[PDB]
Amino acid sequence: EAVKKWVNKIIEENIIAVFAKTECPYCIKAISILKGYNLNSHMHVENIEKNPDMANIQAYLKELTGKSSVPRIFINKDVVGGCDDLVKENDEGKLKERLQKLGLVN
Ligand SMILES: [Cl-]
Ligand SMILES: [Cl-]
Repeated sequence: EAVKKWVNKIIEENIIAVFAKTECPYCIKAISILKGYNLNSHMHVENIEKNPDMANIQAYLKELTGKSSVPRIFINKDVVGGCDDLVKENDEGKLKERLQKLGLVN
């Protein structure tokens, strides 16, 4: 229960929620893309490797999204997925439309 509540709070309190780990190039790329849309004020990045319950967090992220790998990316509680998913949404215009609907970009 405790791990799930903790993960939920991160996703609920932050419009943009990224679960990451230490020295993870696709985490860094995803976060940089997101920071490039000036989202920092509504972004939270959680390093789940520096955590005693990493495996439990990963298992719950898999229950929520289908994958246990990081990065895992949520926007307004909606599952974006990983960095590749973000790149697809970014290149095809879905990401900006997401952010426009949230008032995060003009
Ligand atoms: Cl996914
Ligand atoms: Cl994926």
